[PDB]
Amino acid sequence: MQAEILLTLKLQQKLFADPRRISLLKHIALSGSISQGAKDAGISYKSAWDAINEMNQLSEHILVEAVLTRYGQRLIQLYDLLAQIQQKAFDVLSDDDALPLNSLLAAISRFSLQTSARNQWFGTITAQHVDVLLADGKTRLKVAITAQSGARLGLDEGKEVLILLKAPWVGITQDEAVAQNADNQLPGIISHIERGAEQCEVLMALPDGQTLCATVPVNEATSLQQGQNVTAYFNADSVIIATLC
Amino acid sequence: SHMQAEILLTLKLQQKLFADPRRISLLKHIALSGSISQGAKDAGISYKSAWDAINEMNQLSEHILVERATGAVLTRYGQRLIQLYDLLAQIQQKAFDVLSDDDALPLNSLLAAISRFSLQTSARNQWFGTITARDHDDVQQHVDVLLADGKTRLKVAITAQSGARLGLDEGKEVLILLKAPWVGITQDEAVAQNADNQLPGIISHIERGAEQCEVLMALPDGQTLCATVPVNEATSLQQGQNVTAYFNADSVIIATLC
Ligand code: NI
Repeated sequence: MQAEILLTLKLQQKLFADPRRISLLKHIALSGSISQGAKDAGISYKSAWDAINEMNQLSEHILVEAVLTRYGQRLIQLYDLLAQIQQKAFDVLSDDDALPLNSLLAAISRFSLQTSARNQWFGTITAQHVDVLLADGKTRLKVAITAQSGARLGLDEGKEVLILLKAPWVGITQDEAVAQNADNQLPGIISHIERGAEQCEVLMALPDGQTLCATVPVNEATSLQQGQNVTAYFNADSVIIATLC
Repeated sequence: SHMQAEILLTLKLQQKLFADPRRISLLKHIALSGSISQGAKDAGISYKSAWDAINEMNQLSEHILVERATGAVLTRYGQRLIQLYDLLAQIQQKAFDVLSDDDALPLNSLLAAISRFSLQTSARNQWFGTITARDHDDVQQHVDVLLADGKTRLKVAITAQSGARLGLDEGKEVLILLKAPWVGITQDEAVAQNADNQLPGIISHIERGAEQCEVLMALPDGQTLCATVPVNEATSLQQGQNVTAYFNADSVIIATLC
């Protein structure tokens, strides 16, 4: 379904920007002149001046110096942003199976935003740190974070969070006495071990479905076997937690 | 920081005008009033143009926006259209404030909009940048990142595989998520000269606490670096002090859209 968005900006109750003025600016950038610009954009020369002069006055910047100033370019960038996201916005709107729309930036960023952390899990703030319940419903974590960063992330009971944990920040132990003194403990079964000259990648099947990745010094992985039940452990302050609002 | 823009959006579907200010305003007054006719009158539009608008919006969207109360109410879709419109308008208003205030991120970038307006993380550093050419002919397991001045360079560790999957080719936009306690702050160049990454600067703000001192410095592109250093190790620091921030390449997590 063809779909588009048109934007008009008004300042002080008057007309500041509208597609025809943005097209005037872009034809000005292209042509290197106001008169050629107006012609390409389809308006009179005097009307191109009236628009540029009104824009300058209402915004209190200078938009055209012919070249555009920085302020002028970024005004076009603000239009280009809208045009970058419209099709995502229309797809969010037409999504008959979605729950109610809370945050359009969070909706368009839930499934596209990816990270380089090999462990990337979803959770909710359950009731200096916060506790997080993972999405398969049983696993709890403790995440070190001040009351104030918690406030800046919007950490309320139930807020969805993204939890990030590099593989080399994860310890792997077969000793319950080591694991029990860790902040976070995730029992699981080793499903793959890959031994290199300095490092060993461990993948572990967590009881509830996802696969945890740890990267440990090889000499610490010597007795480990695929099939074996072990415990992954990490400090509360190793985890990065993110929210989208 | 002054002057809020008034945002006027028009959505068009199938080459036709679908929703504009007047139509969204009609649907909110319908929701507020409980009826088409009181809602059209509150929105300042006649009864007939009100139903002409709703019949059109239904036909274009392939949904029903308004239905008789089981009195008129918005359906799920009528509510979703108003929500999406108003969130969209709010994103253009915040973008306008960015234009007015300035910053060095591109204002056309979606990742930069997410970073400014939606994403927050516990790491405290969340810098915008772009994948740039490796800075050595030899392949190493790291990407190079330029900050928004297109000049200040960082290295981040990652494998070719996770780099590939994330689409990390020249020009890809990423965020650098770097915990504050993993950032050093030094007045001694040699100390920092031993780390993968050094970012010179000036302390723009210092806060001291019993165990940790928080330091804030402007990166050369305007973005803000935050570091948390042991108060033992921060006793000689002060605002305006010229400083170098330093960190390992494997301390970073890269975020990017895929
Ligand atoms: Ni490099």
